[PDB]
Amino acid sequence: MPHAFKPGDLVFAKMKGYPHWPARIDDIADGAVKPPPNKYPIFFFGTHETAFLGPKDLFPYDKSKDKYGKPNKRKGFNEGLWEIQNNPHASYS
Repeated sequence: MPHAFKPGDLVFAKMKGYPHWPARIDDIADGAVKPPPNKYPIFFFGTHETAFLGPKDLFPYDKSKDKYGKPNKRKGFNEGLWEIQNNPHASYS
């Protein structure tokens, strides 16, 4: 059975107006800005941008890659597919 999300979990994450995007739940580094309540810091592969999302926008990677894990025209998307499949826990800073 599922647990709550924790840092390191891999997902496709959904923002209004973008397709479901390869992403991970980030840690919050010592001293770094914290998210709001009930939200997680989402690092988006490819773009390397962060946003704060709640679980309704987070689709676990193993379950959803058959559907969402396909090439896309948007900037950073296909780079993001490589990262999530090949080195999802690297430093991309």
